[PDB]
Amino acid sequence: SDAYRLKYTFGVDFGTSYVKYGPITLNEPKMVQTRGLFLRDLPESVKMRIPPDVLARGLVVGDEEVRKYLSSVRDVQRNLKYPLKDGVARRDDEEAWRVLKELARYTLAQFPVSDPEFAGWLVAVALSALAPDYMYKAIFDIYDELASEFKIYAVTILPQPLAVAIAENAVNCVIVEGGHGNIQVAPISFALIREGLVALNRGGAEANAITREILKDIGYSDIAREEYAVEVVKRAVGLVPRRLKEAIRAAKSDPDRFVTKVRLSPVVEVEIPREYAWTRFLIGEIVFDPNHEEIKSYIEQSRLRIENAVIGDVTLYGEMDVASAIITSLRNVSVEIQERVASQIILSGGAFSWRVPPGMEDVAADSVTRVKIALEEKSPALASKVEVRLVSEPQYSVWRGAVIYGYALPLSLEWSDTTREGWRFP
Amino acid sequence: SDAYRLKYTFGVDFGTSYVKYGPITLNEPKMVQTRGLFLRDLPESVKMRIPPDVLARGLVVGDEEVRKYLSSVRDVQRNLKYPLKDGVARRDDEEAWRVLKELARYTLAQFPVSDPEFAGWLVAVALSALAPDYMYKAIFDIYDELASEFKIYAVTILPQPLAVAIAENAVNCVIVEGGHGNIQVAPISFALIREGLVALNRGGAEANAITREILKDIGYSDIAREEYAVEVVKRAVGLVPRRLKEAIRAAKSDPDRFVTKVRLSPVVEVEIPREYAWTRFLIGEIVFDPNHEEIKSYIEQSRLRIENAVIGDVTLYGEMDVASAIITSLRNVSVEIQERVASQIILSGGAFSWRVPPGMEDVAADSVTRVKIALEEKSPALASKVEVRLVSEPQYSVWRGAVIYGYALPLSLEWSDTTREGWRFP
Ligand SMILES: Nc1ncnc2c1ncn2[C@@H]1O[C@H](COP(=O)(O)OP(=O)(O)O)[C@@H](O)[C@H]1O
Ligand SMILES: Nc1ncnc2c1ncn2[C@@H]1O[C@H](COP(=O)(O)OP(=O)(O)O)[C@@H](O)[C@H]1O
Repeated sequence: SDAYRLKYTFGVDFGTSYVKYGPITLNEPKMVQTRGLFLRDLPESVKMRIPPDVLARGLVVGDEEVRKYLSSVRDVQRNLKYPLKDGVARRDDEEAWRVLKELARYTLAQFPVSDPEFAGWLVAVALSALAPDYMYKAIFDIYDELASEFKIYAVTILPQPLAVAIAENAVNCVIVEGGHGNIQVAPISFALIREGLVALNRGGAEANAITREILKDIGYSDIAREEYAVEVVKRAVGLVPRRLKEAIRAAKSDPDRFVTKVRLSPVVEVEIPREYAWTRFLIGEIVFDPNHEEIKSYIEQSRLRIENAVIGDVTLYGEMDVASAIITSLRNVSVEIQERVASQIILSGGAFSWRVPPGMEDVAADSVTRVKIALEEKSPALASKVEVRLVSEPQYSVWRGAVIYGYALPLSLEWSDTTREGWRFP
Repeated sequence: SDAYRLKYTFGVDFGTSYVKYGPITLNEPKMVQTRGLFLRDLPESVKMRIPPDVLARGLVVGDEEVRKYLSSVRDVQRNLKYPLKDGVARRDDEEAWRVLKELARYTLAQFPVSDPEFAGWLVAVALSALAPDYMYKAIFDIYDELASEFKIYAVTILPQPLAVAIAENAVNCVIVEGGHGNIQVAPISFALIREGLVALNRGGAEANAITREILKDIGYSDIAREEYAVEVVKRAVGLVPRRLKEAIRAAKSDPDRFVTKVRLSPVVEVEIPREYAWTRFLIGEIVFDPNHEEIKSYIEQSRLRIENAVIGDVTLYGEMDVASAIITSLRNVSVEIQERVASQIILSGGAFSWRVPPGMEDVAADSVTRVKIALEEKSPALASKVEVRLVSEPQYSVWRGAVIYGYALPLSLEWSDTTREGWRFP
């Protein structure tokens, strides 16, 4: 069937923090935290308050559903599982797999269908470029099981940045995509150029980790130790320099211009003091650069530090650059194609979503800008030739891609373990 | 008709790398690679990107049409096809003929005609001397078919080096003509003296493969593995010695005068180091004389080797000299005739296109010179009496050759099977 294919195509982007899902039909994707809450470490008179089915699996998942069992916990550090801390789930790590399985279930679960025609979903799934083969068969297995519980006609799985490309509708480009734990920057010429893939071991999270170590310095060590806390602080105070060293001065001589405060809870309000307005920039710049003495100051001894990690063959570089990285990405393609591929730089993901506060264009930069700056800094030659833009709706990009890709990808194509594309059926 | 014949005569040189094509009217022929892209192994939302018409044949050709589907598949070995790798298409090799047909169509396709009078092209085709009878019947069959899609009045097929004779307008001469895969050297006295035909089994391609192995030694193994890169390197750094050992010693003792760097893509730039500037000469000299311990060093163990191949009756000699081959050619004609056939040495093909870097005539040599030199080396006798020149525009010679030949070659002359000359009509 076909018209069918415009109602009943189902898209599911994973990655780190949220999991965007929903039918081809939504104007936007629903959005769900990428964590599970485990049920063992818990008082009993609230285990009865829990339906017997949900008690079955040691797992609860949901934006509101986990929201409201958070206060009565024993080990919130042991009982809260984040698989895909790094876009990748540790091969054998069982809880991590289980979370994903319920994450997979929950999402499908939100859209039951009354239509008598419905004869299954067409599920498309977006995983990190970083994602190894075992992880594909894993995700394949999950959806395989879940067709006992729901009508699933077919399932496939393209990479995340590929989806952005399909989503943008740009055949040739380099796609740099930052989410929570890392930025995968990946060149596309109709498919993922897998040797040109660079990953950075730093994402939306160092932006928190700098926020968190700033709040302690202002003197809010209370709020600091709560993640939900630092997120909205950072999301709301965070700034990106045009050049940082120039920005710092501009705010040290005119604090007033840059001071801010934001209400977290009707009771709570965080003000960034005249004393510290200038750290607002370390929040933003650290996605893009981490090479300034001022950012080096909080890695001195302070909390979760900046380093390289290794997943597949691939090494996510702790320090490098978005710039140095997009170049290194380019040097790793066919000499033939570097022209048409450096043509088009597309920024997607949460971690690039920064805005300039009205009246601050002076020295604050949005990410498209911060990046172009970085290129002219590095290669006036390239920069000139390059068109860098950011997607509208950075979170939902990888989604829209997944859904178009799921739409037309004809049903005759079977998944051939090694072609790395095509439908599976159960 | 006649003024007709100056508008609508169509020229088609084949051979190994490029196919020069175009109406008699163009100052230069169009140029198009002698390969095809086979469509089975591909991304499917990117064959939605192809005409279903061109999805018809498993084949695309086009200098740009192939260019932009090249990143869609890594290790292009099997998905890319060069028929006439050696100037001949392997007899039954089905895909090689398949390419040829679409190559044949493509070329014609580029010149649509609006004129009411047009009632057919007058097509002339250049093939290697080397080209067996089946291949003439085959190429004849091709154009026979496409006359259903295009207005084709008549067709005929002359040898490559004979076209150069006609193009040069030299009744009596030896034509040495070199492309990618081989140099054919063939004596002309109104006709091509078929017993005088010698082929060298090496062309502009060894100058690449010396480049390729030179590149690895400098330490650019990445770049070396792409054809498009090596070509551009070769073409840009390659040198022809006056005498090689005299040239090496000249660049070992003064590297600076011989170092060079060259921009491949706005990112990559390949420098030939102070250390190796002398290998630039191995690029040049290899077309002409693969007999030096230095060139023998890379045949030692290294990649695609220098050997004898065997086509029709003819053996393409791996190791021989353009000078020794020129002699041997001569020794196979009428003793009566050797005088004014050796009178005139004509140099054609891209493979001879070498230029000397301003201020290097000192020790570097263009191919006219390098050959002349090789003759006074071998027959001081011969040399003196001989005038050796290079065509201007060596790429496009064979082509003007074919158009003049197709121009005046009376239409009453039918293509007989054994006379090996005349028109077919379809
Ligand atoms: N304005 C903003 N500036 C910087 N980062 C942001 C902003 N808004 C949201 N984020 C980041 O969004 C991230 C989560 O987004 P998401 O697209 O789900 O990435 P992933 O799927 O890799 O977890 C968090 O790192 C948070 O830091
Ligand atoms: N400057 C140059 N020096 C030497 N060879 C060149 C140069 N430019 C192009 N070529 C050569 O042109 C050759 C192809 O010539 P072509 O006339 O198409 O022969 P064929 O048709 O037999 O392939 C390639 O070997 C390439 O090396």
